[PDB]
Amino acid sequence: SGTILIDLSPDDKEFQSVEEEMQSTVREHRDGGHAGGIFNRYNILKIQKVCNKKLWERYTHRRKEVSEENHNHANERMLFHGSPFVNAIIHKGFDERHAYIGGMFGAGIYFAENSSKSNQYVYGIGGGTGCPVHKDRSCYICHRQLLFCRVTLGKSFLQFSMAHSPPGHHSVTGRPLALAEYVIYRGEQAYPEYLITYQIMRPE
Ligand SMILES: O=C(N[C@]12C[C@](c3nnc(-c4ccncn4)n3-c3ccccc3Cl)(C1)C2)c1ccccn1
Ligand SMILES: [Zn+2]
Repeated sequence: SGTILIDLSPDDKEFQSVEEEMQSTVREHRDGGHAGGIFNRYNILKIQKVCNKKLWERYTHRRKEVSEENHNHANERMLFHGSPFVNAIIHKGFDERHAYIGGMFGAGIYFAENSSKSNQYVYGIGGGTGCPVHKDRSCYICHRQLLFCRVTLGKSFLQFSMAHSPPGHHSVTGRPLALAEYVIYRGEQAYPEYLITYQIMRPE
């Protein structure tokens, strides 16, 4: 594999930074929690820095190609990703070949600036069948995983409510409550930097 997981202490400023981004970017969704469950906060159990030399070299290499095509600017963002493939992704990297061509913005790898948006995809599209144990999209017991990834957007194409990025572009920015979604069409345009193990918290 070549992937090493570095457990971050809760008292580490790095852990706290990722923890605060996760908690502070939660929103009330249009679907009343149908997809990702009902909650306004998380129980953050574990934040691990994903360390893989091969995947990092792959990412930096593509980042340079994108910068040269976009006026020496990668347009790099820290974004959340959720999918049933998190354990595969941290070992083999993101893989466009597994992207679903029926998705809202086509066969791409989706990211969000709102943790609660990526939480909607943890158990599949529209939260699929929910948690494997209880078949519950609002399950407060089963532990979920998000990635907080370094994403090269380059020149992003604005699209409203597609196998590759349009000509001259490196990504898609969607806006459908309008929460921004970001789509890349090449797996090496994202590094899965932090693995976050959490639960959605039951409201009082
Ligand atoms: O990158 C991998 N998988 C994916 C990361 C994926 C993804 N990203 N965004 C979405 C995605 C998001 C929203 N709408 C439509 N697609 N998907 C996705 C693709 C197919 C089924 C389910 C998902 Cl979540 C393709 C799930 C992968 C899979 C196996 C080994 C290594 N990497
Ligand atoms: Zn469950």
